[PDB]
Amino acid sequence: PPPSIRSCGSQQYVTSYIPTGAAFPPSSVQDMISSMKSYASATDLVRTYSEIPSVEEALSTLDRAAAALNARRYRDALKLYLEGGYAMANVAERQANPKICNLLTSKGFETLNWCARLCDWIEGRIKEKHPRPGVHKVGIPVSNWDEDWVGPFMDEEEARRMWYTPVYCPHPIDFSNLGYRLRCVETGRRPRLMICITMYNEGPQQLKATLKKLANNLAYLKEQMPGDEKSLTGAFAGDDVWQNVLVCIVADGREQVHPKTLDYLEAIGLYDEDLLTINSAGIGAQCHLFEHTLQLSVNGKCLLPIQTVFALKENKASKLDSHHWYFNAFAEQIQPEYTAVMDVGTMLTKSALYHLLFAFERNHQIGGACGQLTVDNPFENLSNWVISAQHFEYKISNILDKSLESCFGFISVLPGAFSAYRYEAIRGAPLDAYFQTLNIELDVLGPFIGNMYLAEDRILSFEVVARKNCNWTMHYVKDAVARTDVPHDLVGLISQRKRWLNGAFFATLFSIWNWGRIYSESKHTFVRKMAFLVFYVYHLLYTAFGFFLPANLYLALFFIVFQGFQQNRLEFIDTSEYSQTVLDCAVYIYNFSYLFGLLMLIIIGLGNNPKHMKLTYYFVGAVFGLMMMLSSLVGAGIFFSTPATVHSIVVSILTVGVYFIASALHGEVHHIFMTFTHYTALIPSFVNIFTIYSFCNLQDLSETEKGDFKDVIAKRRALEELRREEKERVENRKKNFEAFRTNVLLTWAFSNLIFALFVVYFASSSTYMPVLYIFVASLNTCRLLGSIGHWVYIHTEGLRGRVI
Amino acid sequence: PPPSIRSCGSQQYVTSYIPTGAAFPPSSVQDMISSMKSYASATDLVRTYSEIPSVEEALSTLDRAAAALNARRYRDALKLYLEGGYAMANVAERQANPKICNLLTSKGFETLNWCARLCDWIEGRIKEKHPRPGVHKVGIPVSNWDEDWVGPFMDEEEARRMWYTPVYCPHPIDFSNLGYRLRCVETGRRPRLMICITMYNEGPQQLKATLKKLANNLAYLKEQMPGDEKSLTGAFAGDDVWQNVLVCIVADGREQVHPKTLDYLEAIGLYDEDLLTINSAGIGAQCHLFEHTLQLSVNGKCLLPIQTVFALKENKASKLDSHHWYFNAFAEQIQPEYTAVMDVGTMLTKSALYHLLFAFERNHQIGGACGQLTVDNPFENLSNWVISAQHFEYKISNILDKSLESCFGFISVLPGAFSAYRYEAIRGAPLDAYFQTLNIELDVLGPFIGNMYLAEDRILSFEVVARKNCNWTMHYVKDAVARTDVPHDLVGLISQRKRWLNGAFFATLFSIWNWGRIYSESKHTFVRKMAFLVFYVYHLLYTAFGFFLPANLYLALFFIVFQGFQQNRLEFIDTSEYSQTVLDCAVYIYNFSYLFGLLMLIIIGLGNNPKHMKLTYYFVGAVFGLMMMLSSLVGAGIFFSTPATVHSIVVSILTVGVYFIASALHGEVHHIFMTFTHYTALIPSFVNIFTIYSFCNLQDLSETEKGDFKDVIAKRRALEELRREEKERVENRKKNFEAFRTNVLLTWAFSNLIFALFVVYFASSSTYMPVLYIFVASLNTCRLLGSIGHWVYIHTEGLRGRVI
Ligand SMILES: O=c1ccn([C@@H]2O[C@H](COP(=O)(O)OP(=O)(O)O)[C@@H](O)[C@H]2O)c(=O)[nH]1
Ligand SMILES: O=c1ccn([C@@H]2O[C@H](COP(=O)(O)OP(=O)(O)O)[C@@H](O)[C@H]2O)c(=O)[nH]1
Ligand SMILES: [Mg+2]
Ligand SMILES: [Mg+2]
Repeated sequence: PPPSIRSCGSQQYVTSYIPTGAAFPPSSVQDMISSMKSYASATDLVRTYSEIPSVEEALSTLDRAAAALNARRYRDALKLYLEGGYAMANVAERQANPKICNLLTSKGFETLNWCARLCDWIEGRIKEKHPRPGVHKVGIPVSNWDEDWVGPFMDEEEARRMWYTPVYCPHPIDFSNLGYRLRCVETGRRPRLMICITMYNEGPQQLKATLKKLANNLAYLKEQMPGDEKSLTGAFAGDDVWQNVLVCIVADGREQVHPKTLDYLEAIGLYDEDLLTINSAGIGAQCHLFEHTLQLSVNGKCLLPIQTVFALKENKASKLDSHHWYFNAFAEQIQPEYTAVMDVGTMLTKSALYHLLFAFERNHQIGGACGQLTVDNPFENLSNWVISAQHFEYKISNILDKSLESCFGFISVLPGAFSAYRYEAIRGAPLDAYFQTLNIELDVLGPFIGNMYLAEDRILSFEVVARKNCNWTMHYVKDAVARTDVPHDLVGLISQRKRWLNGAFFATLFSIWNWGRIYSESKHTFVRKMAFLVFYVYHLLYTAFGFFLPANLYLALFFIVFQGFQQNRLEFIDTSEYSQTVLDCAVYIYNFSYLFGLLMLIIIGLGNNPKHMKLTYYFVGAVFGLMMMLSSLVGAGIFFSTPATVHSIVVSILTVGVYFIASALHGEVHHIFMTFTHYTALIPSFVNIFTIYSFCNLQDLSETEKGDFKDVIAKRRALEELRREEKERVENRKKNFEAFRTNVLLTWAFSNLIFALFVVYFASSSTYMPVLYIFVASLNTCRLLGSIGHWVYIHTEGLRGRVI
Repeated sequence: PPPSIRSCGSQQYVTSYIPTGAAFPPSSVQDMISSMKSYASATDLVRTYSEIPSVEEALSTLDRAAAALNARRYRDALKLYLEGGYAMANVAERQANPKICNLLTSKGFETLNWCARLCDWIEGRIKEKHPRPGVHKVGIPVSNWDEDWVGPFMDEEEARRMWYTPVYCPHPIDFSNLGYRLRCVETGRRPRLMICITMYNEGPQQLKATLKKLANNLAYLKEQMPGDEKSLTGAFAGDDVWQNVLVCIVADGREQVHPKTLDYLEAIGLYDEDLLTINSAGIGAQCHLFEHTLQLSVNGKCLLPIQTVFALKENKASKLDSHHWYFNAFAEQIQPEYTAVMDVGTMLTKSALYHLLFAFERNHQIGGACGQLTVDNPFENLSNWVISAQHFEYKISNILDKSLESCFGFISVLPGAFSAYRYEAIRGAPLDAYFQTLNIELDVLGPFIGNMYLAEDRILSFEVVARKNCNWTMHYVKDAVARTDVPHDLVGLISQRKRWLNGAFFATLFSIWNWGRIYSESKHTFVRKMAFLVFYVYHLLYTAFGFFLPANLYLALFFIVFQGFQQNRLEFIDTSEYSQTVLDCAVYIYNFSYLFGLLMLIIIGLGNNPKHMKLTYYFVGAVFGLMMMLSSLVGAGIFFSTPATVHSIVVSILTVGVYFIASALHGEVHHIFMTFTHYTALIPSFVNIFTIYSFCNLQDLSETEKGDFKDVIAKRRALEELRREEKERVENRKKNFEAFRTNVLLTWAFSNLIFALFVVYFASSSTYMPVLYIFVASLNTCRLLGSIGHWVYIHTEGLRGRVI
């Protein structure tokens, strides 16, 4: 018998006893149910409220329907889809905005048709695998259209209408199989060059500058006369070049996109929030792609139209995921000839694309090319030391390293922007190895492959060069200048260099380990293999020298400056005087200051993020810079005081003047003169701070419908077990990666410490400095020879290309 | 005019254009709607499927209803609640299990009554604030009941029925206002002692042992004869003590509770999953509380019944949150006289509760007491060095520190288990300051208060002692022995000591800073204030000495051992011989090994969690232990070789033999003899490893119903803005806490380094060692005097308490 539970929910507190022995007898619950009339009032109120539907309710029901369909429960999905479709169809009449009314009507009809198809599938009449709502792209007039704009010729359908479609494709390789198409393919156009602009959390100005620069490049390509020896022929000839270029702007996530960037994109007719909100309600799309042929006008001059596809991903991922989508989906569908990759904010000169295409067409053996990277407005605000140091570093790195590596046809491209490939060398295995992380969990790959983060460009380069049964070489184009924007403070530079150094070190180790594939698998000429062997020996020596850089810097400074002051080896001054306390005071001050600075740096770097420790980083950098400037002045005095000899002048030239000689040979000598002083004061800061922080922060890295009660309990237990197992797996992965990074850091730090201690204790300045001079002179001589060879090639092969 | 969109969802790919200029004309959409018949088939299939309801659907609808009600949308909540109630009422008939049928019927009726009340509230007839479903507790027969069990007397309602209720109370202070009651209050019983057992991720064995020990304590309290001078009187007298004790088992979260623990709890009639799943569907409770009077039988002996309340929190929180719930809700409702707190696994002896209650009743000035903490089975498995070291540490800490601090009536209770208070001293301000973190966000409090993590017990102790207009002192009971289980490896010890050291250091700083409140605000006797001033001076000296412990240890070892070997100061051997290379080799080996070990330790501690670095920690600990054992042997030889004098023997006694003297005075001398050797080998490990890791890881720490389209857009924009602001706030908080911890670590490390360097360079062994000996002898003499005073008090106040 049921107890007196008539008022158990209404009253604030009720205590009841429920006997579970033999259940409640029938004919008693019915009387209690029929004896209550307030339920009728509640039902009447609910029905009256539920007569009128709403947009928000319909969208929520469609979202729940998509969630149910993703869980492979089809009856609930069908019911929710029917409810949402009927709700939207009823609501569409009430709306006063014509655009909203039309979009709601179309969405309701589409949802109802999908419901009918799903019902047919459930009944068994239609046999398919993993049914999804049919793909449907909607074209709408652009809100803002410039009446006064002059272009070559634009069909009204292409000129005034922007197209939108949501894509659910989980693996981008299936983009063309699921039935998705692009406007270029439908219209019959077959673009031959594709440019990708990865964007994440950026202001409108950078995107505007990038688009203007691309339009200028297209105009320059159009302007060139035909029939010249240096003019390109074919698709990129003239008066139709804009039809052979497609620009893909891939964003990283709706959550992190700057709102002003979205406003600017909507201004140029490449984004609309109402269409995205309505048309993507039930699909549960992974990405949303808008398509347009944007027409940009700057000041009183009208630019050429640019065919643009803006792909906005729903959830945030890495840049490698953006390249995954771009390459696989768009490249496999369009099947272009070339493929250029650049970041947002990279401003190109008028001739970058022309030079890239000219090299690709003339050589026919180049599988990839990279342009020169420069700092925007270096001379302006020259009082900033960080900007000038970065400018000097970029110029020297480009000239020496790029020339030397491009002589042998193998380039380890610097991170960031403006690298072009041809979609024949990279289509197969190189791209499969490029996207290895995105397809295989880091548990299977291991710690070494996982820690190769943000170094995927070097992996792609090495895969292209060492591809089996093919001989593809890389090239460096000096005239394809791309200007970027660099951080103006030490903290951003520290973070950027952390990323760069992690990637560079582990990619270099991978290349050194796998260099044998060039001889074992690739098909090159014998001379190419011998040249690659020579470059391999040079690369081993260079990496080994770079690993021991802090110890060598400390030893050089200590010996020269301070054991010249203490032991009377400075030539311009005599220290045979003095009380023997000042000399030891200087040596001890140097040692203690260096040790304390290194300890503070390592503690801070391993400890916390370098944004709230700005003052300490600035203080350590200033101390090291003053020390380096004093050492430079002392060394200059020592060198000038000596009457000099053949050995002295040869070593001085091959050590210091190689930079000036190469810069003068290439014509970029004024930048070196302006920025050498600024770069000199940051060498210890660069080496110590960046390497220590990079090593310390290495850890940073990425179906029952109804059921009964027993089914519910089993489902909940299974869910809890799966959640706990996943948590344990993630913990184990983090533990392994942290252990690997700690082992690497300990090895590096203790190797450097032991080397420095042994050289200090068991070696003199007379028996160590000549070895360092020989090593540095040899490396710089090799780099200078490489630069001269590249210059000779680039200025001669045009004249001597007739014979061979 | 609408385009040909008849087949847009069914077909795989359809491209359509939607003109937004002037909307679609009427009389055309109606024809298309009425021209489609597949929608009728889909509707028929959906209706046929939806005729039959299910348990899972009803539970999901009720959960969604609770979610809607929490968002203050009442129409949707009413509609979902009605649907769920009707679904459950329809389903309840189909079930075959009588318990499930009865529970479903009761839940359906309760939900329908709540729907009626909510409808009345919406219509305006009933005026309330924040309506919620009415509180309803359900009593069910226990699944397993022991027929053969003999007890004092048990009403069948109390003996066979277990009660359950879900609580939604967001702020536990409102527990009694919302209408919740406990079975003890309803039955008329008024328990005078409450015991809290906090549990999180523990095996059944620990809980079983704790419950058995509590039952043994109750039996011992019952057994004592009346009329004796030492026997308690009143509630705890005899034959009814079990009615005056309530045990609250507070779990930390359903997700992290060990499944075997839940099985054991269900075995003893304190948990049931079906009742929890059904009765908590729509409430959205914060916690679930089960109530029973459990009857435990071990072997052939039957234990006394224990009144138990098991409170299981839905989501995981800190132990401070469990104490928040326990203290506020249960203590404020029941209003007990005492309040004991212990962890799970703490096994009490037969006389712990008797001694605690005896002290509380006899003294009448004690506001809090703590029992002795011991290691379970210390002699067993004596080959383990960590267990013996922990046993020695516990014994020495208890004796010396607890006796000295309890002489002055102010105890800084060690973390973990078995502390009792009286619910008159702590009811007001002390508990408000105890729960300060749980009520105020860490942004307002600042970094210093936030970093005082896991130190709340010391805060409560100091608040009790320094409470305004009151004179409450603390006490240490030696005979209330509680045995715990200690980690058997170095990694668990490292983590445990990290928590303990963070809490202890910041609580000590807080107490030192706020010590003035005792004189400014409290109301003590003049003699008490003078004694507190003396203890304050001693505490300052002890903390200052403890801050510089690594440097002093290094200096002592270096000077004595190695500058005895190098400079011929070992008395049992002569080093005037030797080549002058072995001596410097020994000194350099010591310095380099110590520096490398410290560098490795700090890098590992700041770097990664100490579970995958087990081998390196073990290696460093072994090296330090061998060094300490060698130093101990050398020091023993040096001391024995000297013929000795008054100063030597006095310093030796007051430095080393204080431990043995105090242990022999208190009778616990054999433990010291057994474990002194094991503890000696871990002193450098303790100091260096635990302090470094603790400092390094200091960072670780804790409404529109319908709307239109514009409303939806505004709502989504507001949600995105709020999410981004919250993310920024969390980032700023993390940055501030990390900066504070890094500053503290840098200050500590560099202070120790500079002190050691200056003492090494500018001081000799003759001018430094006597100062260290004086300091250590003074501290140990003060501790010995405190221990002797406590022993005299505990053995005399019984005899001399008649006069005063
Ligand atoms: O998680 C991210 C971070 C950045 N980027 C984009 O990838 C490029 C490189 O990012 P970043 O500016 O950080 O490069 P860096 O300046 O550090 O060399 C830029 O276009 C970013 O917008 C991205 O797609 N995902
Ligand atoms: O997040 C937590 C961790 C622990 N505990 C409980 O609080 C007590 C102290 O935990 P622990 O065993 O970690 O203490 P320790 O052994 O570290 O001193 C034990 O009863 C735990 O079950 C808790 O309530 N919440
Ligand atoms: Mg950039
Ligand atoms: Mg414990």
